[PDB]
Amino acid sequence: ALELLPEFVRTGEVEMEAVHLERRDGVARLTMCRDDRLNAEDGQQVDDMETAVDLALLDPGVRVGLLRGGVMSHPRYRGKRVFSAGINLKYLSQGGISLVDFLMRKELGYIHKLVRGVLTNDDRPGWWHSPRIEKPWVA
Amino acid sequence: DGLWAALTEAAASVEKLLATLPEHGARSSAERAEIAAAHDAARALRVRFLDTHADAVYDRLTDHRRVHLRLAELVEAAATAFPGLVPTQQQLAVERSLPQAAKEGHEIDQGIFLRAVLRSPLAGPHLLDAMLRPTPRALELLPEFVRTGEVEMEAVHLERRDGVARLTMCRDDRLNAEDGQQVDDMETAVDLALLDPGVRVGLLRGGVMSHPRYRGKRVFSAGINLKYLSQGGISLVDFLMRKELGYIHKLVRGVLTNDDRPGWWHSPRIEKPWVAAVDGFAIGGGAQLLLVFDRVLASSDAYFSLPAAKEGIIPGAANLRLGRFAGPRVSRQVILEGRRIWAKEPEARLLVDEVVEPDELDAAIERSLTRLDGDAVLANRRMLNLADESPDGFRAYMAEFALMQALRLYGHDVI
Ligand SMILES: CC(C)(COP(=O)(O)OP(=O)(O)OC[C@H]1O[C@@H](n2cnc3c(N)ncnc32)[C@H](O)[C@@H]1OP(=O)(O)O)[C@@H](O)C(=O)NCCC(=O)NCCNC(=O)Cc1cc(O)cc(O)c1
Ligand SMILES: CC(C)(COP(=O)(O)OP(=O)(O)OC[C@H]1O[C@@H](n2cnc3c(N)ncnc32)[C@H](O)[C@@H]1OP(=O)(O)O)[C@@H](O)C(=O)NCCC(=O)NCCNC(=O)Cc1cc(O)cc(O)c1
Repeated sequence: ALELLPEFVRTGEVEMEAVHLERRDGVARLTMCRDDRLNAEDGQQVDDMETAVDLALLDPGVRVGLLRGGVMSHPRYRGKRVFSAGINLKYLSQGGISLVDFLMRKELGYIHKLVRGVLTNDDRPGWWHSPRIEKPWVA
Repeated sequence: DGLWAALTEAAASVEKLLATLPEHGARSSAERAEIAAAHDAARALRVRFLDTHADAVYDRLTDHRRVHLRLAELVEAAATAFPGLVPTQQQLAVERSLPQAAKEGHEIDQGIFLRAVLRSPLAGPHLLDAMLRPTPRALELLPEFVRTGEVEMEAVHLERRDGVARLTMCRDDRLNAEDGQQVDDMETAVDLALLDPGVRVGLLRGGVMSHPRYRGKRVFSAGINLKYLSQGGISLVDFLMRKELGYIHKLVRGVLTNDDRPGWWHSPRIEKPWVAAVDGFAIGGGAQLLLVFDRVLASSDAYFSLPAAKEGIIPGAANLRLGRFAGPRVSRQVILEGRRIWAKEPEARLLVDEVVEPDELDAAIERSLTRLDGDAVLANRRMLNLADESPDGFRAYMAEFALMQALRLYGHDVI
């Protein structure tokens, strides 16, 4: 996230496997876009996701976050958006859902950030009262 | 009086510019304005003549309310016995060939006729009684059905089982999109269902759909086929009227049979309770029918609407019934503003009886049919309808419909 921050601030657009971030009118719009699989979660999405949140929080140009689902390609839902079909039942049997790298990283990672924000380094005026940068989010 | 010929020269002029002028689509503007003015003076006359001579005209076509004639028959008979009053077979033919966008609107005359007919306290109850009598194609396949227990027809799939005449709307292409051929398989499914002594309760549901957007899932109905509507495939008589005076009315009062079988004195009509199950959705005529069944079931993922509001036509007999189901307030939010009630929102209980998850709808449905068996239900049903909707009520409404609808057919925006 700190890697793609500067690029994001100047660009206003970051494209990532599962999530598609984009700043607009002060909104860090995230877009769950698994145009195959109904946004079925998996420990790689949990990565694009936690990065989408961070960037969204650290971009001074963002005031409000938005989480929605992109249009789906699959036949049962072609041309229609879908929010999420939970966890990928497949990788679950196959041994692809990490207890740590996914199940835990998920609840201690991005989901927690949506509540309390990104704990930043003592750098920028205000840290004494707000060591964490939080912002309102809309789903 | 001399109203007749008056009317006649009127259809005369119209017949004239019916050739002189060029195809519809290349006229101008006193070209159009002239045919248009003509028609008006003609239709205007068609009305005045009937307001004072309908019963006569009707009496001559039916040997004084002595011969029951169905809609098609009656309008045809009318055509050859009173040229100018209503289109002839062929005349319509020319019409149906063109697309609903370029027709001269000859149906409107049938609309003016059928109206005056139902407006009479003599002819109307008779044209009605006549549309309640078993449909030939139905008396044709009756014996075969009774021995078989299965009739396969283009749009509908009938089947008797455990005393249930299960009908199954199966347009495995087009979401059961209604069309004047379905309205045929439908009215036959009902008749057979009613006349089969082995049937006690009817069931109307939607078969599984083949189309990609819905492959492997059932769908109740997507209303009327918007396509054939523009193309000129929706008959004012053979479909829009036949529909509300044909099967939909039978689901309420039953099949008017012949004096044959003991009991006719107290029950000249055989009626039975019917149960409708909704899968996916009930849009249009699909929804309209739910206002006539004894029990409506729907999966929680469903919704209903008639959302022809800003451009479409009149949603059948909904304007007549939706009132008694959900008040004048909702009634208008639905039909006037085009709103739709979702199966699960509280207000869905004004239309549906039970709402369950699709993976238990089957049992909800079965356990449903067994509850309307007794002859106690036949009586209570029958009285309840006598109260909800009465003979005069339906007649008066269907009268104005006959015309109103006609005009709504050949109206720029609907086209
Ligand atoms: C959503 C559905 C009902 C859709 O039904 P349909 O309209 O019948 O579509 P389908 O044909 O079944 O699926 C469309 C399409 O998406 C794919 N799809 C749908 N759901 C999934 C999931 N969950 N994973 C992967 N792919 C999926 C499906 O495989 C199809 O592609 P194909 O298999 O090639 O045909 C169905 O897909 C389904 O039942 N999915 C099961 C949903 C499910 O149970 N998810 C389980 C959720 N359980 C958790 O999230 C657990 C969890 C998650 C966490 O994030 C954290 C945590 O602590 C715990
Ligand atoms: C139901 C829908 C919302 C479904 O959306 P989707 O999931 O987006 O499916 P679609 O891809 O649009 O359609 C699936 C499939 O069914 C076909 N379909 C769907 N609806 C129809 C209708 N109404 N007719 C014909 N074919 C239809 C559709 O053309 C598709 O096949 P393709 O065209 O080849 O793709 C859509 O099909 C739709 O909007 N239909 C419009 C429904 C409608 O407005 N019906 C109008 C109802 N108006 C009346 O019933 C008026 C009426 C009827 C009467 O019976 C009596 C009377 O007095 C008055």
